[PDB]
Amino acid sequence: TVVTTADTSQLYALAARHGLKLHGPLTVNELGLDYRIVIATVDDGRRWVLRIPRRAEVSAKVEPEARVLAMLKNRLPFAVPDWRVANAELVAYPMLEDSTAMVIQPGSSTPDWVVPQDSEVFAESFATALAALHAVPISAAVDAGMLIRTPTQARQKVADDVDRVRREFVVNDKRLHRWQRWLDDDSSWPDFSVVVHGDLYVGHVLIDNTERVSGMIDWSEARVDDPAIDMAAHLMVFGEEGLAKLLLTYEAAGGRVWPRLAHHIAERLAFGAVTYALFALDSGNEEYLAAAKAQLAAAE
Ligand SMILES: CC[C@H]1OC(=O)[C@H](C)[C@@H](O[C@H]2C[C@@](C)(OC)[C@@H](O)[C@H](C)O2)[C@H](C)[C@@H](O[C@@H]2O[C@H](C)C[C@H](N(C)C)[C@H]2O)[C@](C)(O)C[C@@H](C)C(=O)[C@H](C)[C@@H](O)[C@]1(C)O
Ligand SMILES: Nc1nc2c(ncn2[C@@H]2O[C@H](CO)[C@@H](O)[C@H]2O)c(=O)[nH]1
Repeated sequence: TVVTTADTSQLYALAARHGLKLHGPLTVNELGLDYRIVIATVDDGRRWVLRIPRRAEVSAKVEPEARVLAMLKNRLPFAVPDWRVANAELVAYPMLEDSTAMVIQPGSSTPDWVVPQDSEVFAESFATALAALHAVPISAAVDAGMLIRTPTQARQKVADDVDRVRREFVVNDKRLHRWQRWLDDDSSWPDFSVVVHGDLYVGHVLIDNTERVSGMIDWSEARVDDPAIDMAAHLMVFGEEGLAKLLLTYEAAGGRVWPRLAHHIAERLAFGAVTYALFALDSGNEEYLAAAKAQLAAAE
């Protein structure tokens, strides 16, 4: 006998309760704070992703996300997870076998690989894919019960997040002033909202062998909100040059822009410190909290 991390008997029983018969290789990621993620082979010869909520508060999020994905399926020219099982104890979908646009070993802080800066096919297809997502009608989001933020509500959410961090943490004065100046800078903020992915970066984008965007995964943060939310990570990973190329093609593909969009994206990226700190706080994880506190106290 050999000790293995996966509990095959419990996983089999769980899947079988939802009409899936596990048979063959599987792999387990337990590093998620909210879900256990298993990639398992099923008797259809196919690999499936089992997204297993850990606790009642996580399970509560399954039904609304399922409605989002069901709405998005026909309205995007790329693949999203097809949640053929979606309930409080299990989400399961056939694996989208195309690679993520970055590869990282679980637990590692350094990727093995990220789609290259000079991949024009990736850059271009990510820009058009993003324009397509942001073109999903608001009416479809409303009909699917999505979280909707008007421009005023979008700005209020950012203000609320900043204020929550200010209450719970001690923040570098210049950082605080940056965020406040941003919140007060009317010209930075868009006069419309769009359907956003909400957690979009190379690790949640799938690409085919040619590096063309073919899918997006991990839609739990999707909502109607500020478009720049989905562009901050592109600026981090690909720099100002990558951002410039993105904005030209996004606009050419029909994406709605505004004159200070590039500036706003950079402020959104800086606001990632707030997002991280609140994630750390809500996680209860002391290592994440240690990192957040150190970042917040530090000068940018
Ligand atoms: C390049 C490759 C690296 O990716 C990033 O830099 C991108 C660009 C971050 O997004 C950036 C940009 C942005 C906008 O998110 C896309 C911003 O919100 C976050 C804070 O930082 C990611 C993804 C962050 O995750 C996000 O952290 C959120 C607190 C919660 C969110 N999710 C579970 C809800 C989650 O995905 C976060 C913190 O870096 C993940 C930890 C694990 C890492 O340190 C890992 C190792 C990363 O360094 C990375 C994978 O190697
Ligand atoms: N290539 C691929 N990776 C996935 C899929 N679903 C989940 N993942 C991986 O598992 C993580 C948690 O959902 C993701 O961030 C990816 O690394 C999928 O359908 N295709």
